[PDB]
Amino acid sequence: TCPFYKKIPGTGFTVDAFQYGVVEGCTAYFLTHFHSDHYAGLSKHFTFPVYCSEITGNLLKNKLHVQEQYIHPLPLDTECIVNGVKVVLLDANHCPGAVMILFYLPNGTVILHTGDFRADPSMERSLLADQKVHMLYLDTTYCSPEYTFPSQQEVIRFAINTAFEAVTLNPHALVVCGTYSIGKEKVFLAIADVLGSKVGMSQEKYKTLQCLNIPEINSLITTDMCSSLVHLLPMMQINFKGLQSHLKKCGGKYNQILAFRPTGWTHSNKFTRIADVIPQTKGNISIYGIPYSEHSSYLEMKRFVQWLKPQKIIPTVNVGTWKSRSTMEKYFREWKLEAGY
Ligand SMILES: CC(=O)Nc1ccccc1O
Ligand code: NI
Repeated sequence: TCPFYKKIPGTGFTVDAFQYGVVEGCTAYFLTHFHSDHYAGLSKHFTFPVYCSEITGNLLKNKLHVQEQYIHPLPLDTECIVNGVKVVLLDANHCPGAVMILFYLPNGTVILHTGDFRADPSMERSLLADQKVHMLYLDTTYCSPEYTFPSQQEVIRFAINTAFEAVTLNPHALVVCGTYSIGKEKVFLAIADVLGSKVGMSQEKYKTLQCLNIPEINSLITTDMCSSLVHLLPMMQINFKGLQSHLKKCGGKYNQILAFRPTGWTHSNKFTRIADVIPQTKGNISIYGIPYSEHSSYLEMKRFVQWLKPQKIIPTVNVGTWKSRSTMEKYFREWKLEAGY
């Protein structure tokens, strides 16, 4: 059965609710982004209207094989009427195609659903600037002050500089980057750009990237592994065994691997700085874990919410334990009381 925090009251709408069968009363199913925990249940035999971004629509059609008649793409930053209700989609600063949804209810209530997002000050000058928001459905992934990590720009600077140094010292080094979903494409794109190379990958991953409306994409990626000195592999293969195996397949072209595992937050963030990060090394293989986040830090989340000043907050992540629920509710009260409300 579909939980309360995935339903929008006073409407026939649900958000990211595809794993519960036919939801009684739902006339339109919104999908915030193409990550598996959110699309769970969608498949080629789905027969209800799905509302989403153009990029998400491309992935539904080509990867999940949802029929074209049921896919309803909407432009960003544009007032649209859906089943008699005004809605707006806003960029979520998450993965490609990810959106937040503003719902203008018939009774005068205004609801913002963030989907998954990485809060940014630029959101303070979107269409959010105008009007009051009564209810906020919030991505609370990292809602605790221990969750710190650098800017995406800082992390990419580290990756580019590390890769360029290694390959300039040894022109026979291969660079490998792990992936298991869409998002974080800047990691491999920025490294390949500094090395003067296209990014090589499987047919399956190439298909996925071809759905994302990235400018000049044909100039940046390839299925010809031999032509490329930056390769993408499934995240599960980014370990000494998997990388040794991959090096064997390259036909004596390379004699060293430098690999990157983009993660979210890890406990090594509580001790180390990005500048001081070191790899795990065995022989001619080195692996860097880099903290490239597509979710808000605690401080980014706090700033956004204190600016928006919602009357009510409904968390959408870490909802399963009493301890998590109590901790989040305490921070929301601090933030409110502190802002002067
Ligand atoms: C806690 C709540 O419901 N809302 C709120 C309102 C103003 C500032 C911060 C806040 O968190
Ligand atoms: Ni996500």
